[PDB]
Amino acid sequence: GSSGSSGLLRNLLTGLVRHERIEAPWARVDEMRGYAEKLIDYGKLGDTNERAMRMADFWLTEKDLIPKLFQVLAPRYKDQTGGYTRMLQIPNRSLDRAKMAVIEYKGNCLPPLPLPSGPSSG
Repeated sequence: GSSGSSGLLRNLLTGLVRHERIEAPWARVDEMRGYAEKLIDYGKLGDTNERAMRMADFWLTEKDLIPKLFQVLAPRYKDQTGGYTRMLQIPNRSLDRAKMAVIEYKGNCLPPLPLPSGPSSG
């Protein structure tokens, strides 16, 4: 279907790390997930590789988020053995049916939420 974009994806990565959690559709989650995931992998290497630095600076503008990500998630995952981010499914609160999802980094300090009991949401 739809694939390819600019500017928007960059804002998603910056916002996701800032609040270590953001709300976006499947198309955005999958597309952003691939870019965000790769970014984390490079960060684990440290602020020594030009590729990782350029990627963080190119993808993330926040001059503070660039260094923090390498001194926050980079080290946090450095040990981890995979699975950095997590995708969650959520209902749509719009007139017309829509596909929304919630993404969060495996390592946040946010409160949980009550899962839907009914086998059908919409």
